[PDB]
Amino acid sequence: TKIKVAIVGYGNIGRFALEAVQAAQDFELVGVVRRDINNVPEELQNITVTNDIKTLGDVDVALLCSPTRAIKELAKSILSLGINTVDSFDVHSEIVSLKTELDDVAKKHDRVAVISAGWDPGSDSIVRTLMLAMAPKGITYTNFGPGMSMGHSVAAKAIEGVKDALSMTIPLGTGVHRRMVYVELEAGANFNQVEQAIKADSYFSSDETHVKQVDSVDSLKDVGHGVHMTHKGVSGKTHNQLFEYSMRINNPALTSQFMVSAARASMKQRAGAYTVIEIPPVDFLAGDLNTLIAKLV
Amino acid sequence: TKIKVAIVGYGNIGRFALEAVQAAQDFELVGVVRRDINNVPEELQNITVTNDIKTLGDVDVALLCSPTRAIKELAKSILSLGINTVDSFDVHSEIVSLKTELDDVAKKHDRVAVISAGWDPGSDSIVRTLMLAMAPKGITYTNFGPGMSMGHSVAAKAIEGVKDALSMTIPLGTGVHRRMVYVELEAGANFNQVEQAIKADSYFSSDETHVKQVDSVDSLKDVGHGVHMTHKGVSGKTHNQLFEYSMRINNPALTSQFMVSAARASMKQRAGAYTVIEIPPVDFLAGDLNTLIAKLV
Amino acid sequence: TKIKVAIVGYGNIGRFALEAVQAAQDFELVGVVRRDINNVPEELQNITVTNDIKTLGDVDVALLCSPTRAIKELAKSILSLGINTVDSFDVHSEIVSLKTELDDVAKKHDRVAVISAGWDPGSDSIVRTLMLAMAPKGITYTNFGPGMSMGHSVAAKAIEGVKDALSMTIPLGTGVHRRMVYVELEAGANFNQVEQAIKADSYFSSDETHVKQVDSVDSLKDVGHGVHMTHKGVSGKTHNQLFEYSMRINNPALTSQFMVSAARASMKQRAGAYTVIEIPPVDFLAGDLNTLIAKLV
Amino acid sequence: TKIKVAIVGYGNIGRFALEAVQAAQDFELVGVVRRDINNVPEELQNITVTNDIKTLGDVDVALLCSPTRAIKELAKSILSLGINTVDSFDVHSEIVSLKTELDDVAKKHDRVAVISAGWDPGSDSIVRTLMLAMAPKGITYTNFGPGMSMGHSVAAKAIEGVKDALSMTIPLGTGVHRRMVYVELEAGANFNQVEQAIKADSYFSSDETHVKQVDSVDSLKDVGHGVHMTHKGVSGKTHNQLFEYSMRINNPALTSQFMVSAARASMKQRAGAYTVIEIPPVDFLAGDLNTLIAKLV
Amino acid sequence: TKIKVAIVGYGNIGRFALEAVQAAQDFELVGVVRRDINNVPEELQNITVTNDIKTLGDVDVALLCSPTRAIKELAKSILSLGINTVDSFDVHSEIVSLKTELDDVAKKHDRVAVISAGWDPGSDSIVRTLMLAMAPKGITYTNFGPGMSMGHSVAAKAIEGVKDALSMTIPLGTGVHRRMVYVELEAGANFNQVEQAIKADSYFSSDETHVKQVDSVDSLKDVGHGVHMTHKGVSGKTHNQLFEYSMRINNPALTSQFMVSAARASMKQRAGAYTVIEIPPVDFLAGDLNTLIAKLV
Amino acid sequence: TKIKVAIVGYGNIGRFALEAVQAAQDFELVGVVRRDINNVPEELQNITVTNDIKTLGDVDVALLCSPTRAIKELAKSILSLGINTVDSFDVHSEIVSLKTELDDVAKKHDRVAVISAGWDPGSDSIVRTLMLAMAPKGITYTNFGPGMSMGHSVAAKAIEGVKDALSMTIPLGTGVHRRMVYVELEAGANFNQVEQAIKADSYFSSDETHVKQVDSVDSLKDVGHGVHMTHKGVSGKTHNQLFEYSMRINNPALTSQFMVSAARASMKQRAGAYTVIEIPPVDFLAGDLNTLIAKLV
Repeated sequence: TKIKVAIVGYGNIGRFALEAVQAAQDFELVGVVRRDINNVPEELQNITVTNDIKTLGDVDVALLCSPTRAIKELAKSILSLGINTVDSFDVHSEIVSLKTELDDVAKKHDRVAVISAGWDPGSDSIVRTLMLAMAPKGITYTNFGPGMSMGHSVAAKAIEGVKDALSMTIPLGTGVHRRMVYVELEAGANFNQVEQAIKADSYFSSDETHVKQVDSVDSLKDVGHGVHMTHKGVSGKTHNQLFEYSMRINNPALTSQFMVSAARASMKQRAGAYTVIEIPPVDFLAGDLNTLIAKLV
Repeated sequence: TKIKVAIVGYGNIGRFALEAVQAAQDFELVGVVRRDINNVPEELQNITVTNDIKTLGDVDVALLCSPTRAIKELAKSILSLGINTVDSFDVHSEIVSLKTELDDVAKKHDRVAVISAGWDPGSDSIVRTLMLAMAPKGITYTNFGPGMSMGHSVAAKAIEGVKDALSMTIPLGTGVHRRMVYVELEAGANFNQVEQAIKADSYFSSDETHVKQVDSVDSLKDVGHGVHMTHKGVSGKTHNQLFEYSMRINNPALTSQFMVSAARASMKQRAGAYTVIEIPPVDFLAGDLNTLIAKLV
Repeated sequence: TKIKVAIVGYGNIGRFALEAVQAAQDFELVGVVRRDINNVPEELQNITVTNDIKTLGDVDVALLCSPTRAIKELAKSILSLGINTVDSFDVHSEIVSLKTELDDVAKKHDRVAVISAGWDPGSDSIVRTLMLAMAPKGITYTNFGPGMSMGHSVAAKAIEGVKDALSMTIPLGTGVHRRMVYVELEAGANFNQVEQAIKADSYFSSDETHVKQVDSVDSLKDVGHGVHMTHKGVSGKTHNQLFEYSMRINNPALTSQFMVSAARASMKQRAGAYTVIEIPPVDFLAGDLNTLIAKLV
Repeated sequence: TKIKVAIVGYGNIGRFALEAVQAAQDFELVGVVRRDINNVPEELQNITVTNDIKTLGDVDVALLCSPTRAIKELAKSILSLGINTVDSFDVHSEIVSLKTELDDVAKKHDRVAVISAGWDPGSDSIVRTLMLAMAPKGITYTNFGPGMSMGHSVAAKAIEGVKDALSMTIPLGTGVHRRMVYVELEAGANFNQVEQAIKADSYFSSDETHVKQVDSVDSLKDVGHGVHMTHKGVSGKTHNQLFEYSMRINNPALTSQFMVSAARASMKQRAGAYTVIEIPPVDFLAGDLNTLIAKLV
Repeated sequence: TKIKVAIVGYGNIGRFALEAVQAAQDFELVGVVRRDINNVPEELQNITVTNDIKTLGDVDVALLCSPTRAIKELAKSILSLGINTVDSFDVHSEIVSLKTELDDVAKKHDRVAVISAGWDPGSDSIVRTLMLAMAPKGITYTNFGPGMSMGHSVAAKAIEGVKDALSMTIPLGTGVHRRMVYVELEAGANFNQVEQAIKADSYFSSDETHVKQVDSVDSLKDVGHGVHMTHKGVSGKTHNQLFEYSMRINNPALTSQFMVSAARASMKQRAGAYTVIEIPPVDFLAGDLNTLIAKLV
Repeated sequence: TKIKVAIVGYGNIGRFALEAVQAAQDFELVGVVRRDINNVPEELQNITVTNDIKTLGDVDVALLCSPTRAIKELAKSILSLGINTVDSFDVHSEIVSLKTELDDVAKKHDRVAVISAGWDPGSDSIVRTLMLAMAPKGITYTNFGPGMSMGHSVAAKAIEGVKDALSMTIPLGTGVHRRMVYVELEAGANFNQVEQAIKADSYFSSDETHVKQVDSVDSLKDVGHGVHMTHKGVSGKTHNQLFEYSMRINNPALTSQFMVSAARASMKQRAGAYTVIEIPPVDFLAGDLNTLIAKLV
């Protein structure tokens, strides 16, 4: 009766995925799959680590904790072995494509793929859906942070004169963002050139961007993040319906936990690929349906 | 292709249900069913009003806008004619019973019943479910108001010395409520007897309750309401995950609009009875799946 | 004893003015005056609609619900028939002119004109006045929205490549505004030309302006609006006196309701033209002076 | 052209009244009237201090800064000398009586009395009036503090075992108040007797009351105060209109400043007695009408 | 140059103390001291664990992570071996006693004891001190939670009919607390007896207390906590100075981290015992004095 | 036993310093030192005013209330007479220099200098220090205002066409500031030249700057100010620790009061110069150590 889960990849969300699986009484961790099996941090000392998911035996579902660019090929491979897949694929514009690619393969092998099951895309996606169900006309805004942006950190690091970089995302409302960029300069680089180059880069040129030089970028890092979603709109013909959702959260802890909840849900769907807005919300939860209904509805 | 809807009952939510149906391009109002067809307010002048749903022809789904005590018998009758039912049945402790009673009948007649599809139970139920999917351990609180409580207004009206009454629900946090009761006294009643009797009544004795005498209770009435839900808990093994949902809304406008969204969803489920936490959230929405996914996920 | 009111014009605020008049027990609706009497929406089926105010008989006061540019000529004409006028004339820089023009005419015909009696100008004007009465030195800021700006919507619609447009006003504090513009493009228009042209237009060039392309501008529309006023200043010689006023409101509902309250006040003033800061606030209210004083002061 | 003002009484608001008069360019301080002329604090060294208002010559208006119980007799006496009166008479239930008593006398001597012109009653009274003008149906709440309550401090001091006392008013919403009472005990008094007696006293028995013993009550004193007013109600037939007013203020500084603004207004009214909701708000302000209209409306 | 630290006791704060020591580059963990050395959780696999601090060699300072009742005897013993002590001793009324007991012993052995170095007592104590330095007159309130209270959980567990219990502390302002108690009942216990007994117990009888029965108390547990401190008072002779401090934090993570900061500070004081308000704040920090001054002041 | 204090300089903070000294029971004002002894405002009528500190006899400590540029030379002179010095020297980048210059001189003459003891630098500096003690990794932001900036007012006044100017500092979060500049134009100056010149000046070119023309700049002035500090970071290895500090305060009242608290602390330090993060916080307070510990810790 226990849901047998493999963790594929072990980035930041990998360690938190392990924690989420161990905490879930209804899940059995059958092991971790990574390219370098000899890098073993403290928490993987007593955990089966392989470079081939087949060595873990019977596996119901795989949490894909791999880089964005690897998710598609990785999910097809694991669906093709008759294992379910959950990912947190974060590229909004490409989610419809990923769904159709994986739907073909999931259906051929009678398995379920749940895609883009982080907090955004993921949880937040369900809240945005609920807001249109409550008031279909009007405007929704999603406001991120304060939190780190990996994408923007990389983009700033990859400029001439920048040894290391940290980009913070700051919410200014109505989906508008301020970017606070902290840079370690390469010995002998010119600050004003680096600053102008970061501000002019395609990742930053749309947005109010500030750049400050620092000694250590690492001591600024915190995986705390957050969201403030607003909806102002019309229920039927009644205007000025106001809805708001906020959270102050640990980024990878939430991403990994929602992926585990999605993996649980994956076991109760007809073969195919699904965004989290296509899953009944109660399917994300452990326990007896009627106890859950009595507690929640 | 248009979803053909009948409104059964026409209380407060009835008028707002009519507005929600008219506003929905994908819905066709095939008429209103009520016991007194000769009470016709301005908005029902050009609307078909019958005392028998059979006279409305082909009807896909019925919005049950009737008193709580009538919902069960009413839903079985309409499911038995081969029509779907949506209600906002608001008695939390009885939802599991209602679901099983209606599931039998819905399945015999190959129809769908969506029950308890207001904002609480309803929308709020989905948010509470999402909070356990994001952080299964910890505490959720649901804080109502300020808004009118019909139940508590009735309970106070039904006491000796009280001509009319209005009970306000005031949120004090962690699910604790203050009740502000405004009373019109019957000519010659004793205030302090009425006050003590209201405070001692079973509907008020658990709660901080204040009673003030007024001339006109009607001029205090406003159908505005609201909720503040909090969840503080654990994602995997990471503590102090903080989530919050708020809305300031028109009560019947939201209740009726969510019922219309639920009616839309009813057309896409396998025969049976469902709480709204058992429906994929995107099924509540009008439009092309892939356009919705691109917009929301 | 009942205040006999005509509604002249029937734009957006027209429908809400009708609602406000019907709700007021001390007001009798003697009819609606409009240029096209054959456009009759559901709510005007049983309402007298004429193109000549003289056909409505004895009329104490007219609510001018007409375009800004028409208000002056319209008010002089109706004052000249011996009827009071209330408008929500919204051009701040021209209010002193309008007052003097109408004061001449109101005094000749022994009638009262109340001008600029919306929420801004209107209600907000009284709050700004009270803030100087409480602390004459210091700074007041008035922060609008989120809400639709008709002026800015029109200005964006009236550009090459723009089929339809919606401009949102977003408050950023200290009277500074962000403008979120949503555009429907004419078949074959170039987005980046339209975007730059909107941002460079005189209505938007002072302000942080964002432009997004959409399918349907209508589904974003909501007549919800709001204000946050701050005053920080000196009472006598005591500094750091902090005052704040907020509202989240239905825009036309409030505008029309304040106009009805102003019409009530118009019946108790000496002949002339008045801004709402020149009227005793209690004159806006129905009821017995002493009951009102006991309730409010 | 300068408004000639006498200050009668010199309690706490007396010192602040002097500051407000000196700061107002349009006011000339013609002196201070008090029973003990030989108690002269630093600020009254160069100020004319008399026990008879007649010695101050031509006086347009008197600020009555005397105890509540003295205001009525004091105002009649000064109106009878042909001088205007402003007070901050704070007993809400008695304001209609005070108005009629003073109206008789003000009219006989062709003078103006403005009564109950503090912040509550006073400023707050105008905001409550405006809220009914904007939305006549619904509920208003006025929430005080945190701030000192003189009434409640006295009531606690006047109990057996209490040398000195300070009562704080704490807002809990919907007009419900918590009272934090700090007591200095008389040498040899029993705490639990004093505590129960304070909690059972008529001034405290309606309200959640806490009592803590302290060494020095004086070091806790701060004349900071505040208000949060809410209105939730109906504009015309549109529900869930939300309005809010807040201030964090110096109590006597605001009381005295509003009294000076009221004194300015007193010079522009027809003979009689007035609450501040019966005065046009612009009459409270110094300057040219048209400059004020351009700035405020 | 590295500060050599032993962890004595390994309760909840023990695990977090280990994390805080490992994270600090200027600290060297020389081991953990506990009574049961054979209970070894995952994180202590490669950590020296002894029942005698002498086996750890040269130790500069000991973090006392032991029960409250053990701290005094434990600190004297370790000071007597020529090692510094830091504790988070949480009994406010006994801190002056603990300081004098440890001051004698610290001075005899030329060592430093820092006591009551959690967040309250601890960090919060410094903020309360700063508030009197900024405004010596007025009132400070410290508002805890929402968070778990170990003291109150124990007190409720230790009642007849209660298998397990969790007490939540809820802030209601001005230092007033609501207690939400969740109980697992012993097979066959009577709820209403248990409820009344918890509410009447000395730990709960002063406070608004609610009791709810649950299946699993463990799934409600979260070590998140928080504080809201307010100060309203006088700077010199200027009233209504408003100060506020908030945090939403992991309870043991903060307690343990402040203890590590205090241990760092302990190395720079003259022999004796100290509360954290007797230590220069910069002594809590790693780094070069002048770099810290440039960054912070 | 009374701390004997001289006030040197009498700018804005001078008057408030006098108030703070008079209010402190443990301080004796031995006089005021200023260049112009014949400018004597109301409050200095009975106060000894000299141009030579030696005439005031035995003085323990001097509050330097002089311009920034004068503080260094002034402090050396007064330390050299065997008197302690407190200043609020506000140039952050130069604090390490000032400390070393004054440390030499303070040590030669066996006296104490406390520097940069306002609210920023000063109080805020201690809060920023505490935030690193609680969570050493992460980001702190300090957000100022709304309040007047003297520096920015001067910079705008000192431009061609500007008779007078007031610059307001507005917090936009993450240490980013908006500047609202109000200008009185010299008879015949061109607004658009003045506006562009202010916006291009080095004091404003980094920041969002708005310029409005006004009649009287003086009537906008208020010495109210404020701060919002945030810290988001890591306690040990636990992320998303959230800390916040706010105040709404009278600027000079707080600056002067903290300087008096610092002067008190100066009497208990070993000879030298100190920033306020190098002083034990309890040394800022009057009273018995053990009473303070019992009250605060």
